[PDB]
Amino acid sequence: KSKLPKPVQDLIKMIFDVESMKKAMVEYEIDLQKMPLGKLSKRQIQAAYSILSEVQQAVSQGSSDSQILDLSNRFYTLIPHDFGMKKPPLLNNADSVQAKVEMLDNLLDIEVAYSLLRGGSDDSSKDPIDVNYEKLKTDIKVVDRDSEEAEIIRKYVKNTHATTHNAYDLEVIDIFKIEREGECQRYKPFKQLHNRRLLWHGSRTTNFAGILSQGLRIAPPEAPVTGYMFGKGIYFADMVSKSANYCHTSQGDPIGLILLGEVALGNMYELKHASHISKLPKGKHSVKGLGKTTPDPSANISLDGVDVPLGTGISSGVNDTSLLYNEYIVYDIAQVNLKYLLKLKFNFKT
Ligand SMILES: O=c1[nH]c(=O)n(CCCCN2CC=C(c3ccccc3)CC2)c2cccc(F)c12
Repeated sequence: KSKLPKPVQDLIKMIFDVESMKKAMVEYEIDLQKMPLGKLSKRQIQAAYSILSEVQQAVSQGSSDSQILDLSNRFYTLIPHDFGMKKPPLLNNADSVQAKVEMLDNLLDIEVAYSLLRGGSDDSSKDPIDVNYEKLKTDIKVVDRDSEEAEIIRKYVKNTHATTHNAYDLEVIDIFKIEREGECQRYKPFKQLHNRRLLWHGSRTTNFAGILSQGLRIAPPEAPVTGYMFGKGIYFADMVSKSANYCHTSQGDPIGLILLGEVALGNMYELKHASHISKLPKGKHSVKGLGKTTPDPSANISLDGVDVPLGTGISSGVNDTSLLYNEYIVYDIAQVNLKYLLKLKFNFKT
């Protein structure tokens, strides 16, 4: 087998884990002995993103009441749900509309995972951890633990474990450093941008087969602008936990992968409520959703010209808002580059 460090091999295994993939599919409500995860077409996946949008011209301009439901079963025709039986959410509603635009986000990254594990390995004369790892086009060094740099990480995780969702508690198992090919280069533009940060990205595990081969991405050319709080960028927290709930770690799979990304923020569009932008106005390089908890400015490490806000959860002064923690959003893919991965046990509670 691979000379690959054992944390790496094992990490390959969990992100290329097909069973898992259906697990998540079922967690949306998918009917898999209707539509199986060989069939998941990027084809169908984007044809239904468009159906989510037409339902929001519709619902946001009053509309033919009956068509709203036609658009709804159109949707359901296209993505089989094991409903199974209750009564299905008929898409007159901004709420279940993004409920479903989250699902499709995941089927995207899941199709990238699933289609990925049918390229190269019928081998053998390279082996199975080995083939998956190369098709990541990424290099995954094991960060060495008792060293200062793993400790800054864990200090980050620590101080930014939130003030409210302190039930689970967190714990770090492996610190992977990461290089995807070429994204040093594409990021070069933003290399010297002002105002530049280490922030968090949690995702389900079943997504990181696709985050490693494509980086984080902006949403499809068809995905509702209205499906995302801040329209169609890429999303980051400073608080470890605002991101860490996004992996969807239960008691029956409490291991989570979180990213650390360097992100070229510049001048932040400050915003307390939602804002369905496509478009960032001139003079503005990022958005900042304003939270009532910031990490403590009294603590703000800056290594390599990037800031790192490993600061305990302090009240900002901002009560006026729909967000409890900050978020950051960028509208160009190159405006971020991935630095670390973390393997995390979500250690639940009593
Ligand atoms: O760490 C975080 N991770 C997240 O997942 N979200 C939720 C928002 C994600 C919105 N998406 C944008 C569209 C996606 C996509 C998927 C595949 C292909 C193209 C786009 C994926 C995800 C976050 C939201 C706020 C603060 C955060 F820290 C996160």
